[PDB]
Amino acid sequence: KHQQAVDETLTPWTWNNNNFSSLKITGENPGSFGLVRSQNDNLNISSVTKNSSDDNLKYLNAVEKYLDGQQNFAIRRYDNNGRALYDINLAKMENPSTVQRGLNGEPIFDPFKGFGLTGNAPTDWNEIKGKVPVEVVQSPHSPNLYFVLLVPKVALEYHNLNNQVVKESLEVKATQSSFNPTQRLQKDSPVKDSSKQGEKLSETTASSGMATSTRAKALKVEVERGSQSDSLLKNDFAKKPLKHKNSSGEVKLEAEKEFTEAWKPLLTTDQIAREKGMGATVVSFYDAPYSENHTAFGLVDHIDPKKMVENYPPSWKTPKWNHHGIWDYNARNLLLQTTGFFNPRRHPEWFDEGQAKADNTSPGFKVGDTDHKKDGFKKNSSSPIALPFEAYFANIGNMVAIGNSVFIFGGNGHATKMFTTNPLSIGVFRIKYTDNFSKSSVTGWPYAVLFGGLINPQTNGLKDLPLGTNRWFEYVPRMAVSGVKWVGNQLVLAGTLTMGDTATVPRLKYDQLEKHLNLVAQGQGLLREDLQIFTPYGWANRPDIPVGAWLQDEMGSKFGPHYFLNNPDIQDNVNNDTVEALISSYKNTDKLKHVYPYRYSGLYAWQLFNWSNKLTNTPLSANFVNENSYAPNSLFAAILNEDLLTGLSDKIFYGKENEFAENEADRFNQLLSLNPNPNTNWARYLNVVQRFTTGPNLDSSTFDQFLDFLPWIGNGKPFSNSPSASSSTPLPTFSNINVGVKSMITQHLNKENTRWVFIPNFSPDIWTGAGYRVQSANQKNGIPFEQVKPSNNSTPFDPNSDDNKVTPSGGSSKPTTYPALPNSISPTSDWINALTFTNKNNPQRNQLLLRSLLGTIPVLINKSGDSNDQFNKDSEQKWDKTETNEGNLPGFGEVNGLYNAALLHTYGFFGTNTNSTDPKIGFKADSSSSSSSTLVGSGLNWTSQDVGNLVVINDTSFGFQLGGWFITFTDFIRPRTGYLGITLSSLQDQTIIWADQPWTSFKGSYLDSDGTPKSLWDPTALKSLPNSSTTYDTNPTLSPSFQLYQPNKVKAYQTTNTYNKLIEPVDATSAATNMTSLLKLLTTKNIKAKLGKGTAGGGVSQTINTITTTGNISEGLKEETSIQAETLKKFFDSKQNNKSEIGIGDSTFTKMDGKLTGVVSTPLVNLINGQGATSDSDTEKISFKPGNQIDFNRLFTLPVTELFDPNTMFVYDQYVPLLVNLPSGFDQASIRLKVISYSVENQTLGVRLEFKDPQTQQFIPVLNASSTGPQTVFQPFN
Repeated sequence: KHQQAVDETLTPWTWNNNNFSSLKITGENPGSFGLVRSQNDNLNISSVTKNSSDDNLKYLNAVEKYLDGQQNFAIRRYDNNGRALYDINLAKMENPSTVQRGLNGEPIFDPFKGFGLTGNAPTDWNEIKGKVPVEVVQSPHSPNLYFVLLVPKVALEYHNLNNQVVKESLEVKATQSSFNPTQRLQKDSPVKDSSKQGEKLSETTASSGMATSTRAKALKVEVERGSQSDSLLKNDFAKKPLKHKNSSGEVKLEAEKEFTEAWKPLLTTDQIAREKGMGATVVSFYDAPYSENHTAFGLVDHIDPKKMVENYPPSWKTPKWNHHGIWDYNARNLLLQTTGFFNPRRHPEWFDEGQAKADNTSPGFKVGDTDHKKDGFKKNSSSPIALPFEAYFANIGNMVAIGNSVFIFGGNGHATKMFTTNPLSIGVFRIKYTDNFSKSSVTGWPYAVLFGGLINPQTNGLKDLPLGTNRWFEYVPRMAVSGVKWVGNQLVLAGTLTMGDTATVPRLKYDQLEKHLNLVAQGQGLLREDLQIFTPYGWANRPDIPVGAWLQDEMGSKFGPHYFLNNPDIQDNVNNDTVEALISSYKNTDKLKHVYPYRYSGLYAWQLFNWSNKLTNTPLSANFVNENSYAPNSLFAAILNEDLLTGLSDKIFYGKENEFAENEADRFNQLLSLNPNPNTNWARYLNVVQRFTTGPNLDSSTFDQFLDFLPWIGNGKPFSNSPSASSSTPLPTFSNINVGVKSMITQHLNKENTRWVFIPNFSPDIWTGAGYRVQSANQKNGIPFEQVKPSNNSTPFDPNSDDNKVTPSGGSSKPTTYPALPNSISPTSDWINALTFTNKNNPQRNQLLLRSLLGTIPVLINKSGDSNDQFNKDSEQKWDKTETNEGNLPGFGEVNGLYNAALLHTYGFFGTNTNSTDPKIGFKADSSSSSSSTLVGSGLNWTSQDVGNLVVINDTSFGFQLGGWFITFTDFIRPRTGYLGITLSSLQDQTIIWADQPWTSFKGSYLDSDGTPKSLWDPTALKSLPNSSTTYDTNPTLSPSFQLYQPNKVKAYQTTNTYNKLIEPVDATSAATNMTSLLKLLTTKNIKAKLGKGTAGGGVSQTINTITTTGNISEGLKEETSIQAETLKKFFDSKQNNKSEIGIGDSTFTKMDGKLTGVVSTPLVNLINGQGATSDSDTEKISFKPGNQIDFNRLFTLPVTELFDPNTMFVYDQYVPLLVNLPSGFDQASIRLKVISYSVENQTLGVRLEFKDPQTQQFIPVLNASSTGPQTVFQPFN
């Protein structure tokens, strides 16, 4: 009854969620603990029915019971050669036993007899026997100790569960009517309420003072507590003089009406908590392979989701709200935007009742009361952040043993990921084992608290990324964990991270909602696009202006100094006289704040800089955290603090400082930074991140030059388009260098970044890029104010009007406006000395890098490909006329920070790049008619969750498979200066690159014996899309990369002075009707078709050959002749034929026969599945001397202790040839005999034969030493 004899029907496999296939067992008894599975099919989970009656849980238990009788799993133990020894299958173990311990808790063990067994099965055996082992980790200090990760059989078959139980968040109704993306979207802008105009903010009365002006006085925001239990004496922030459009029923966000067939998680956090079998379990076990009783159980601990949820910030109990409170609530609410910092509507995966609470109602604070001064008071909530099935299992995987603790960092979330869901690891789980691992304690800490100490100096690449938080942890980082590994002596956590929300940071002017549909949908939670969409016309000058100040200038005529359509040209100067009169004239107090009449405004960069959760030099510094990203939008690797992780307490105690104010009066005088009270401990968790990386070690404009240098996986063509002829030759997508015209440097705008003390040995002259604004071809050194916003009733803004002028004490009334403004306001604008005019930003640059490697950056489409809607490049695209409409720069609706036409060219949408016959797909900036456009995908289906397992390459480098690219971090551990610090190896198998679910061909990455990292690919294992409904329908098809891009509609572009002013849109709610042709291409398959792809390998992909000098871009970083960004563009261009020299290249491939399921890795070998494990040729001549052949007299008569060095525990060099048979003329020094056990009394000498491996000069066990193993006992004729 060899209960755990190797079952040949089982074969290795890799779990999708973590990419574990085998654990490399180190130490005295090396080998591997590899996952192993039954490969029976014809399972129909369809057989298990749901009789409406009882619930999801009732259905699940039934599925697990079904699968219990169908599927089979174990973890088999392999010897150092790769040969299987024993299986250990929990379901088929009849008599499982816990290990016997001492009084100290130390297990009872003899190296030969094995473990002492209690004969009692481990705790909760009946629930846990049926669970599937998905990960094995070995204790570093304690020997024979290992840890198994168990998940329900259901967690595996998650995607195959009933369509009505496991569904997508995007409702697709069975209608063959017509496709309108905006149909689900709330697009009707708010209107003036009339009911109460007493809710409109008041001007200040009065106040010698030198400067004065006729400009409309500041608006006072007064807040006074008074003596009332439920009411405030004054509460101006609550004042809402606007209201939702009334279509005989309000145009507002209602979860009841909108989510009729609402997305809900498989199980609530409490269900997973209660139902022992439905959760992940970690079982501590013992293992000595060459011993008799070789397997024994230890400690069985269930990973309670409630243990993580307990340690969430108190901010998270009320996530439909934020520290800004009621002013921001009404403002977002009215603007048909999601409220809070983590709204169910945006991320329902984390809410127990999913989409059911997907609105702004009941935020935990009184809102919309009949009397506004009763608003903003703490009321009852029913919408906290939790950890449902979906998000929970996404956080199950990647476990590491550090000292007396075991940590679970989570997986890539693929186990529960749907096309419209983003389940991710919210934090770390830790089982703290005590008393020789006889006692345990389970706890969970969210990443948000562990990452609180994040500051710019920790990174060496892009700076000011939205990863900052505050006392109320409003930034909620989540991960698609690659792994946690030791890179040398440093603990690295890698994968992809969810940055702060950057694309919804700007806020619209209450009327501009229907013109800016794409942007509205991003705030609405409908368009799950994390990238910044460039639709700036409609933006309000500031996102922080309260509703009371929105109707000071309704007609617009006054250019409302308070609230107006964001335009950096009509912004005020920083001259003392301007500031003195418009700002310092009004002074804020204890009970008063002012809506200043100083004209503030700026583009993307500026809006983000002031209202995003940017990183600074101080932690918990973000006064503004807009929201959190939908999908992981950043590459991320971080050196963690082992001592903190192991040291930190289980329960984290927050203080009143982590809680939102109980009323708008307390809230009014909130200090952003508060000192933790001595009874709390929350503060101690903030600095677990010592350092971090986010990609290559480049910043701002310099970074863009690299973005171009890298190619697109689908094409093999770079974003640069630099290889060539003609003067109408394609321009780069990300760079500004040699694009447009070279403008001249002067006019530093704010923060007194003056200098001028040290002038460089060159002219710094900045290129405008594409979509620039020039006075004349001759005059390209600034733009006179005369190319001004002439907005209301075509009556231009007059800069010298009484209100737009200030006069100091003495006279001569001068205007507040600027005389000249920068030569670009396009998405590709990069003005170093004009933040307010810059659109290009690091938060976008970061996303763009991840997204260019995933190759999923969207393109704006005007003309489809169809016979009557074409784009003839030769005629409609003039690369030299970027200044005009012939440059086809949208200037509205495109991805911010890039030139759409160059991206389209790169993608081969128009041109020979992808299709040999020009697909003629593009954007025509038309001077004859109103333009109707929509963003579309590239045609690739890679997601930012397509994160493979972590591979340590050496004591200073590591990497992982991110989509089709294998990224390696060379300059993270010991960062070499002048080196870029990234190596990218692209996949070659096109059938995978373009595939519908491409990451389903991925079967893990592994570092090979040769030294290079390799990745398993199996295109036969590519999962096809859900089902060919009808013939194959007639509407949109949800794919992993599928997005719900809304139509943008702009007026006809000008023939001359096109991008002098911002591009003006018009209503587009209706516009979908004619885009039938284009709207068709919102579905991946259709673009794949037009590009000549989709319809018609299998092996291992090795990375590019890198050397110590590889990555040395120092020559390109020199600021000798040109500014850093220019010198790098020149350098990259010179190195275009040898991209390999930098670290960019095509990963070489080796063909393999049959389906690849995983690898079995022992310190000696990596065998794909169980490829030919052979006996070691080096040791084949070494063997123990048979019992009879022993001398007996020589020092075996006298005590055993005399045969080995007590300090070292090795048999003295002299007796070694007495016990082992060696080939004639063998080096005695290349073999050793460790004493495993001895009995002076019983005259027994237990040994293990070790041999110095010729490759690594370490001793390996001579597995062929005995019939049993490298172990044997020597005893006199007994």
